[PDB]
Amino acid sequence: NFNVSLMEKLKWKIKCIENKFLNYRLTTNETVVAETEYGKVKGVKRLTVYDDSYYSFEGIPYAQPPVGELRFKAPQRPTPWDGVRDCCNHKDKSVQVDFITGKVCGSEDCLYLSVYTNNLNPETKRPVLVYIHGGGFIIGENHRDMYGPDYFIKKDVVLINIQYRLGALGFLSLNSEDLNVPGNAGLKDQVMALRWIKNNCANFGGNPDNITVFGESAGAASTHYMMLTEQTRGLFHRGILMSGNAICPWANTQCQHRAFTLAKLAGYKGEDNDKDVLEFLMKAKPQDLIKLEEKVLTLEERTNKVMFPFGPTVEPYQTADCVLPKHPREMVKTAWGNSIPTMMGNTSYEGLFFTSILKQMPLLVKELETCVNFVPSELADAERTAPETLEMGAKIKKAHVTGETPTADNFMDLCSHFYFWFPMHRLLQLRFNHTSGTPVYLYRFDFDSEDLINPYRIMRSGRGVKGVSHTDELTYFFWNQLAKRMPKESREYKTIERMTGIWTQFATTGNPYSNEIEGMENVSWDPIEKSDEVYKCLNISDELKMIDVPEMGKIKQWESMFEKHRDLF
Repeated sequence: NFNVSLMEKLKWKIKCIENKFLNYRLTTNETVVAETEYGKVKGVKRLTVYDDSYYSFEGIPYAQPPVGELRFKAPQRPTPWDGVRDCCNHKDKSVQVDFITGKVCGSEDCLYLSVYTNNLNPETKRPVLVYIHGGGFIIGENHRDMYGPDYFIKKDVVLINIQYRLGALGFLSLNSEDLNVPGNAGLKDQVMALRWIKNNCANFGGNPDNITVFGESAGAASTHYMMLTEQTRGLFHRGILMSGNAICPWANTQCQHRAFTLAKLAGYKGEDNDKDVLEFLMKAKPQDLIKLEEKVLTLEERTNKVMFPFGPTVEPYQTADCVLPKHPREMVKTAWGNSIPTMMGNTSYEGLFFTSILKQMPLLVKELETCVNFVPSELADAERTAPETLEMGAKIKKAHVTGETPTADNFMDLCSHFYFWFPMHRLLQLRFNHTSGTPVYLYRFDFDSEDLINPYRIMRSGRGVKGVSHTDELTYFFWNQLAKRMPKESREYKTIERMTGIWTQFATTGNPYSNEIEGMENVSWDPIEKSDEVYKCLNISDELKMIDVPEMGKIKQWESMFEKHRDLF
């Protein structure tokens, strides 16, 4: 659906080539060996364009390769090895459609994590930051051409980037208990990765009693799931949810009937029987399955804003490794993670991400005539024609439609709320009713540049588009192959320092404020309180300023849809 131009596909190909050379220039001859529970790993010292250095261990397995009869199943612990495992190169990413070339890439053998640090033997054990990548549960990787640790390793932390199964391979779900495919395999991968980290971070200079998990978009929903599930109780100590959480409408789906659909797409002939469907899918070539996934959702499902066919789901029966036994809103009520310091935030124009989609499908803007398609599914009737549904839609329309007829920008603004701000609000309010009183801080990422970018901008055809879109903040956390060395006085460089600085500060203390961070001098960053009528956030632009969340007025209008159904809010 996001279709990259020929011109950009070519610029990408040359960038990939140029990056092979840069990566070579930045690899040193110093290798090093570290211990793990499962055996020795050999890493390599790497340099950055800022002339910093760090130790790099990639391709550390945290589970058995989920191949053969392990396909679709929960991850199994990895087998120990004698000798030295080479971790001087990255492994394959999870099978997925390449977000730029449109071809399938990756491998089923993808359950790896990577560990980075500027010092393997620090005087004191360091905060460990664990990044879970986004990508709608269908794309993404921990490759350094996408998520390089180059900025974070300026700081005295251990940074770990994990992979997890994506798409149908990670999120197939079948009702039949005998089959042992309850769903959420990809989240169970994350759980098993977190367990490896808890039990191994000390070997890399990390403090197992100060672990922070963070992620953006699907990675933020993942981080939230990791804070909700009983499987991980007490495993880590801070969470950061960047542009997403588990109660976002895109973050979960009841996809139990879609395995049959995928099989039928792939040529299955027979009855809709879980067992027969599974055995067909078990023998299919993985790339074939992943290639067809885009065709799974029905017209009605897409109209109703179901975004992905396979994703996190409520597991239909309980198993020892069950991650999601109930709907996430119900899980919030009991979540161990409600009681750890938490930071959440969004960009200042999230929905700008949809620019190119509106270009391809301009009729989409007509949905704002009544806005019924954006009424939360729990409240809307099946056909979205009921008088109450039109009334709800009218509330949304008044919040976002500027003039007599809706515009593209109106649609994109509405999207920021539907997909991000409203679920953030619902989460905060729900959590406030079930927490030990531990602090939540909000940020709003509001720094716009075209001088330094990341690959999502190419994926969304957002080159030269002004405004701070979904994903734009990643540029200031992670090196990627489109980046370049910025002057220390550049606003971009300062923003990298600020973002990695605040994240590291929060990781260390559970409080994101520090007067040691340039620009944070007249800043008093207080956490949100249950009694607060209006949220305050740290707005991050060229300056750091505490403000009332500008989106609050609209958020309350969305909330008003639930006036006669408060139990569902």
